[PDB]
Amino acid sequence: DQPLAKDKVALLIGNMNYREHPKLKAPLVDVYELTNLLRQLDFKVVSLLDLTEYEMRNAVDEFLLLLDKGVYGLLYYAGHGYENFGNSFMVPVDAPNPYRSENCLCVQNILKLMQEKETGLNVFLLDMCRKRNDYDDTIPILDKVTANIVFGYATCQGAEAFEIQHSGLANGIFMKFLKDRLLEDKKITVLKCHLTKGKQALEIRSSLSEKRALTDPIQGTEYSAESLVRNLQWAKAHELPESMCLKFDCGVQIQLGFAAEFSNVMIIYTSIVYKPPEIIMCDAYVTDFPLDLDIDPKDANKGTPEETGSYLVSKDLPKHCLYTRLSSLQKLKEHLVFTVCLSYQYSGLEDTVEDKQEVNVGKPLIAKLDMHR
Ligand SMILES: C[C@@]1(C(F)(F)F)CN(C(=O)Nc2cnc(-n3nccn3)c(Cl)c2)c2cnc3cc(Cl)nn3c21
Ligand SMILES: [Ca+2]
Ligand SMILES: [Ca+2]
Ligand SMILES: [Ca+2]
Ligand SMILES: [Ca+2]
Ligand SMILES: [Ca+2]
Ligand SMILES: [Ca+2]
Ligand SMILES: [Ca+2]
Repeated sequence: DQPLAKDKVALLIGNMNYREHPKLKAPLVDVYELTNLLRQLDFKVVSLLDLTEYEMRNAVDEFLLLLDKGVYGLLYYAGHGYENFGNSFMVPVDAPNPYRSENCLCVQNILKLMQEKETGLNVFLLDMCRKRNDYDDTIPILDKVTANIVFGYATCQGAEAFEIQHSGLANGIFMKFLKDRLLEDKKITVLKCHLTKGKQALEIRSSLSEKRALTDPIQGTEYSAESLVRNLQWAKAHELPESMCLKFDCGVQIQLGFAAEFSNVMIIYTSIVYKPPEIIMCDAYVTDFPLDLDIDPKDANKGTPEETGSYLVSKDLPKHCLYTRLSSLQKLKEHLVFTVCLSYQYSGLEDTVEDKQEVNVGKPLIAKLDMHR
């Protein structure tokens, strides 16, 4: 018969800003573009950048809690990894140098937890940068039947070769794999990666009792409290604050708008939307962000979103603003309180008047979970 999904859930993790290890760049683009693909296939997606051990374990555990009988679950990791005695590990951004298994999340344990579910399809995809000389070890096989599983594991030896092979947009190995191997053609309307130098590997392994695809329909409910819970739990972790018109005392109106780039990355943007006739010149800027978010002012207040480090290009956002990228939202302890400043001059005068308003926007996106240490 036709295979159906009970639900479609996905978790995508991209680690880049490593403290004790060389920084990567590729994950950002590949997480974003895979998120966009899966979203069009009717997955609810969580997409997280730059996670610590604690954050990664909470994220993966709560993903595994969503896997139940019939559920289609996809997990993706990109960033540094390591291998020891058949066991592979995903390295968080706070990991010490050298790597230790206590600090890292083990791949095989996640694989064993996923196959202990009666899911309709498990997909686990790893796009690891390895250390240069970290090849696969000599092992016995000591310790994949009824579970439907697709396991994909890509490696490049060294950050150089990793970033080289991942150069380009749209060209992710697993995005290509999913589009070619896991999508049935006419069921959906969806909107070269040359082999580069160095040492690389790809392994793909599958065990399926019947044909399964990411395009398989969700078994739809009209009156399920479980469907409601599932949808609402995800959706309330993805609320943006509404656009604000900030009216200053002198009559200047600044509009403040918001965009989601990841579940833990929000773009904010400002524009003047009314200047009164008394005032000849004005400008506005944002400052005073919570220290937990770690905002560098040099990546704030920029006149294109591209300059903040965003994926979002000048076509994707309202034009003619100053843009600021607020990453690390999972670290927010209290409320995202910040300050919008206005500088203005009265008609004909050299005198610049400064003014400011404090904005509270609550706990946007994944910050709503309030799950910090
Ligand atoms: C239910 C959630 C939610 F995000 F939608 F609410 C919960 N969850 C999390 O990732 N949760 C999470 C918890 N704590 C932390 N954290 N931040 C600081 C300290 N601990 C972080 Cl980063 C993440 C996942 C993961 N994958 C999926 C896929 C779908 Cl669908 N939902 N989903 C979820
Ligand atoms: Ca649809
Ligand atoms: Ca530990
Ligand atoms: Ca090894
Ligand atoms: Ca790429
Ligand atoms: Ca019915
Ligand atoms: Ca708190
Ligand atoms: Ca003055």
